[PDB]
Amino acid sequence: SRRRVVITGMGMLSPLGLDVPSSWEGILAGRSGIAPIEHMDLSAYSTRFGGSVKGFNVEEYLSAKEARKLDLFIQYGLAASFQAVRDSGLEVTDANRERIGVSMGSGIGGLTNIENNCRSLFEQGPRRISPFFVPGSIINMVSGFLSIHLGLQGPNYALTTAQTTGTHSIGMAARNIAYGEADVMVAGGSEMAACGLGLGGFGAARALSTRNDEPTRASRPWDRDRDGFVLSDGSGALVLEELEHARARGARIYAELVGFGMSGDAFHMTAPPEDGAGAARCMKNALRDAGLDPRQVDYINAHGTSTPAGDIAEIAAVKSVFGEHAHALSMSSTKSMTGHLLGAAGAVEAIFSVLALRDQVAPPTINLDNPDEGCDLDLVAHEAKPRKIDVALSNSFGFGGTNGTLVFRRFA
Amino acid sequence: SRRRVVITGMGMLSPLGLDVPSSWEGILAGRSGIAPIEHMDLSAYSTRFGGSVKGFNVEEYLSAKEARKLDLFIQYGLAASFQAVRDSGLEVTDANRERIGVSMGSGIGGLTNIENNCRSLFEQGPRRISPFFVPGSIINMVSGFLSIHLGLQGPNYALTTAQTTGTHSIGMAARNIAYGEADVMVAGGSEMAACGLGLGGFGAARALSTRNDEPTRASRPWDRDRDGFVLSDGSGALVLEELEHARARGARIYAELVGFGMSGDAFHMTAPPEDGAGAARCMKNALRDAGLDPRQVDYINAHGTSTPAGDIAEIAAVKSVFGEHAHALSMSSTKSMTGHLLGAAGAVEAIFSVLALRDQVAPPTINLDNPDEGCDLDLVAHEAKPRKIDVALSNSFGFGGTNGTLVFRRFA
Ligand SMILES: CCOC(=O)[C@@H](F)[C@H](O)c1cc(C)on1
Repeated sequence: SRRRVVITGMGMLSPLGLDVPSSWEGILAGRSGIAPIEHMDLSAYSTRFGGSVKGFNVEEYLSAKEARKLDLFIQYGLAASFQAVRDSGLEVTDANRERIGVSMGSGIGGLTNIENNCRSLFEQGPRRISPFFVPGSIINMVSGFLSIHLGLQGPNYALTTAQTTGTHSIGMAARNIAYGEADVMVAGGSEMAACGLGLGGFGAARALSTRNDEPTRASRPWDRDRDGFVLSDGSGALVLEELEHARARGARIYAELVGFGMSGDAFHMTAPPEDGAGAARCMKNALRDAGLDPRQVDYINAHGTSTPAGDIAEIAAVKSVFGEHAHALSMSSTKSMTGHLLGAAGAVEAIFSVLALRDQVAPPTINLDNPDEGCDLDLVAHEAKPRKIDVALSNSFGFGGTNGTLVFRRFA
Repeated sequence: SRRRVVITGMGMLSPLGLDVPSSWEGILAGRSGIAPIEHMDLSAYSTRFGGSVKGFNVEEYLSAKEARKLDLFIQYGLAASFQAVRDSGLEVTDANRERIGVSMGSGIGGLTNIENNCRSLFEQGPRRISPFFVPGSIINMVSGFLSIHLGLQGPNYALTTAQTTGTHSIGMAARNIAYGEADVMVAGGSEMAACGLGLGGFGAARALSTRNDEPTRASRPWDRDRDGFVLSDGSGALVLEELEHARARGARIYAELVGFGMSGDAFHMTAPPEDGAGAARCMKNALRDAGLDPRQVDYINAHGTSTPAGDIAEIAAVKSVFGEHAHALSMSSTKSMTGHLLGAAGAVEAIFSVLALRDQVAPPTINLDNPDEGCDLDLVAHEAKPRKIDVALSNSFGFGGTNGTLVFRRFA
């Protein structure tokens, strides 16, 4: 048997806002967070826009001295984690600190720092590399700094599964609680890949939208005029907690995490199979883990990246899994508004799936002006749809054919 | 209910050899794999040596066409993975491919490829970044490419917990099998951080030995004249398999994986506490997980990095956990010969711990000429020690205060 896992705290930085409620207000209003990237000469690049975090003040979280040691993606992950722990109301004590851990991940980690230290090495040589370069750029330092700051002695680790990172981080933290290795975990992901190397790396693969003239219309999942993903920055963190632990302290419970699925496509390094076979196995595994029939699903937060092959693969997977229920559920891509936060995508989308359950509303897929061939599901085009949602799924698909699915249920 | 996990296949690249048996022959002979680095001009660097893989032929494993796209850390992790799968004798079929997964991690991933693309960006422009830059550098692509080449459709992920990565990867993969999420996992880690950014970055932190004039004597764990770690490259992979699955197919079983522990120090971003409290908590978790009397432990493969603070913290932790039995067990650091493979250290050292069980021999700590104050255990100084080993423990400790311990025992 297995313990039950609930969500008692959430925290976020996104292109829509510097916390959860601001971001969520943007989501339900159909607002875009996408804009031309500032303070960077992107003349030579084929994409000049993305989803930046606007107005982030690290000194709300860290001293200027500790902030100078840490890449932006670590700053973002710590901001989301501190927000989530504050939101949970949890009091860390000597009686519980060995039972509270962290799994905050990243797909790409400290590209900005790597770029800046490369500049020093190439121009001046290795004596200009920062002493804090390695520990301030490695992906496990959100988990590391968080544990140090709050005195958390439970399982401490970090996943890096590309665009699936935030989903796998949350799912595996839920397993740690369900199987009694922890009572509380802070889990999610963070990303800041808007450097030359990030825009340039994805651009070299021709993976990005190049709709420079209308950045807010670039991210258009399932639209016939889509031309690749939009790169975005930010973080999401959830406090996962064992149910009896949450009830005993009078925690506010947002939702229950009832299932987690993983699978591998074993197909291609960057493209999914056209029929979404791996995404179908992953969703079936998550529903089996939850003891739910596909017909019980009400809302899917799609991966929905705005790539030709990815968006159509997801439609095929959902039709395969859900059969005569495939049109009854609502499925939307919040990446239509946020762009693609890579390893933080699954974290901010798990939060949006939990809020869909709290507020009984499916967020819109904006920009879905002309659904592509076979994209005939309820994709919540243009505007939020109030509806009944008892069960919400969140999907992530990543490079290497790595798949994750989370299943959330209303808690009463 | 929780299933038993055994080791059926192993594979390795190390500074001592291009496979497991050649590496283990070096270990038992007390041979150093450390030498001046040949691949680059390090005259401006404070450290000019390390543990390189010598004479690696990627065309024993991969087409030159595909090898050209992949960072060395991916090539190394695929080589070790292919070895381990072949060594296991497992045949991947439609009947079992959904039950076989992979968790190969890395501390730093494709830093050489990142540095080379950064050089292209800065000297030429973004149009010269490789289209393969992202999928050929990101940490999850050992798991991804292995899954694509062998058709593994089970859990597909990667950990990044700095110098703890390989141990965490093996333990979490064993929990996947224990809890029924998979029947087989390939797990371990790979690292190739020996580029200017890596040698420069660890150099800037003054973390590295600077014994340039005597490289084979630089790594000297618990020796009074130690002056930091030696950076080394390579990979370890193990095939983990559920016990009844292994028995059913008549697999050769090397040993049983009976315990796994994790803990966070919550102390310091890079420094271990002097008393080794987090390391002690981690070992105690692992011993309780394995259902053991601590007096059953016969052999410990230490982390043993050859840092002043790390080596003495590990003596303090072993004394705290084992009491008077601390004087009966044997403990050695194989990093005395291999150097520190960072995220691959825990993977190669898990393999050495399994072979200590197979061959009933404690590998030596070479270079231990003058044990430091309080370093008065059996540290197997200079020469391999044949002895009874029923239970072997492998420890790792990393940046962020992240700790892992694996417990292996003989299987009859
Ligand atoms: C392009 C993909 O880059 C990454 O994933 C980087 F973050 C790099 O792997 C890294 C550098 C350091 C130090 O730690 N990790």
